Amino acid sequence: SKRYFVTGTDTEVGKTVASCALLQAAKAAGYRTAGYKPVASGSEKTPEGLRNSDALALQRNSSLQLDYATVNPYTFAEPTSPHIISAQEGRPIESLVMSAGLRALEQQADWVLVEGAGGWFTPLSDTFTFADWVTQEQLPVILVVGVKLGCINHAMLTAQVIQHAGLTLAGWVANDVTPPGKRHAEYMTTLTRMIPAPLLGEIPWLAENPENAATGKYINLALL
Amino acid sequence: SKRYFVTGTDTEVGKTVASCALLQAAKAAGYRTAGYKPVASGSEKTPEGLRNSDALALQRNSSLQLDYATVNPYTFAEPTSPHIISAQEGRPIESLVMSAGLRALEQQADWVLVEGAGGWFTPLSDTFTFADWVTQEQLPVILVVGVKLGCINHAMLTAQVIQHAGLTLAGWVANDVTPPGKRHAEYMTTLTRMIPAPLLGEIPWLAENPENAATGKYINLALL
Ligand SMILES: Nc1ncnc2c1ncn2[C@@H]1O[C@H](COP(=O)(O)OP(=O)(O)OP(=O)(O)O)[C@@H](O)[C@H]1O
Ligand SMILES: Nc1ncnc2c1ncn2[C@@H]1O[C@H](COP(=O)(O)OP(=O)(O)OP(=O)(O)O)[C@@H](O)[C@H]1O
Ligand SMILES: C[C@H](N)[C@@H](N)CCCCCC(=O)O
Ligand SMILES: C[C@H](N)[C@@H](N)CCCCCC(=O)O
Ligand SMILES: [Mg+2]
Ligand SMILES: [Mg+2]
Repeated sequence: SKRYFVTGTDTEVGKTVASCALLQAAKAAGYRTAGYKPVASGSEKTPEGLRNSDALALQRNSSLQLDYATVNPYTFAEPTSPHIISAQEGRPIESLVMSAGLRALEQQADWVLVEGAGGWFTPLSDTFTFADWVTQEQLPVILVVGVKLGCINHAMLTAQVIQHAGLTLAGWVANDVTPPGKRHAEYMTTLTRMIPAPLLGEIPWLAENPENAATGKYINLALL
Repeated sequence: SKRYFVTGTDTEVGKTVASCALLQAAKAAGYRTAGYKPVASGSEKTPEGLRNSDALALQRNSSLQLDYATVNPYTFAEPTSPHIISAQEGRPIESLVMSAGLRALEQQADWVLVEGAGGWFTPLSDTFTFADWVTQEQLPVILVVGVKLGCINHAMLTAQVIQHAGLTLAGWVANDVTPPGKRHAEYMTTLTRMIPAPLLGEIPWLAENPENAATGKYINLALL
């Protein structure tokens, strides 16, 4: 079944918004979809335990009705690097558990999207990063680029490292994190030339609740 | 004579503030110093033409009295990627001119610091990036890390790419861009373990005019 890992040029660049757009587009194409956020930090308390907003957005945007834990096995309240809070709370993040969770979603979905945490190299322990897991799984990677000053360097750095790891950069998504700026078009042309992967689509600047905006239309799944 | 290229995990992470600290420390050590900002964007008009604040900070912090043009040959008013504004204004950025400017400073200084623009991969033309020039010059690189969420990934990405290019990562500087946060110490430990270069020093959060604060004391030049 189809599976993709979604990373970003940094934390807060739009991985979640783009992932929802990707999920909506797959559903529109006829796929039985599932979003997976194996490791999450920055979560709120609820009667059922801790709940992460990214995990909730991916869960809502999946065509299948999924249990929270199936979408997000590891939930930490504090919004910091996974490895720091995991060590402080004494709750190890295990590659095997993250991989088991992906297989579990594949029991019912034929199109799975995996959102990472932060950027490419976000640590999970003192000796293991998210990149290590993505490489282990041999997941094709989709790069979400928040269009802003500094994004060219970050996109280039991330694309080079992904390719070096022997992984496939399946595509990139341009996300308009802010209203139209002076050099928007020039940045889009530069990004298009430099990222060795197809531009899947561009998500407009959607001020109000973009996680729940109908954004699937901005993604051309046939380029993936 | 000694020469170092200063890059950062992104634009606006403190390359200029750290460069001033580095320059002050070298001067304290007895060196005849010179800061060099070959390419600059985001500049103000003056009676003498355009003037960039980074270039002005490096000029002020050099032990030698340097002419503005010697410090910054290429000055663009608009604060965007060098390649975009250079093309729009029809003023090509030439590797040869940038290299000639470095040699010119070396006529009088025995310790030269070169501040890049933006991050590692900032484009200078449609086919040439700053990284290309740094590689051509075989300059040892100092990585400035603005201590904040997302910096681990960026530091790791930049360090890997620099090493891959066959260049020497001479050291890194931790810059406190914001007041003390919850996981400061844990981030410093993670950064120290992961960056394959000596931590040269840490610049405290200095709210008021940090470019002109006495920061040389935070750098241990003997580790460089
Ligand atoms: N296209 C957009 N238009 C308007 N706002 C956006 C857009 N994309 C993202 N945002 C907003 O910017 C913020 C960051 O986006 P998002 O949560 O998707 O990023 P992220 O990369 O998933 O971050 P994290 O590393 O926490 O997983 C959010 O508040 C989001 O609502
Ligand atoms: N240690 C610090 N304490 C307080 N403020 C700081 C500190 N370092 C940097 N700043 C502020 O943060 C901003 C960015 O820093 P700086 O100009 O040194 O970054 P930069 O990486 O040189 O950016 P550019 O890519 O434009 O060259 C500036 O307004 C600066 O005054
Ligand atoms: C305006 C800004 N401070 C410039 N001096 C450097 C910006 C370069 C950004 C390049 C990129 O998008 O990676
Ligand atoms: C709190 C934040 N939104 C997290 N979900 C992801 C942050 C990871 C940052 C890791 C790093 O410093 O590179
Ligand atoms: Mg997210
Ligand atoms: Mg600067």
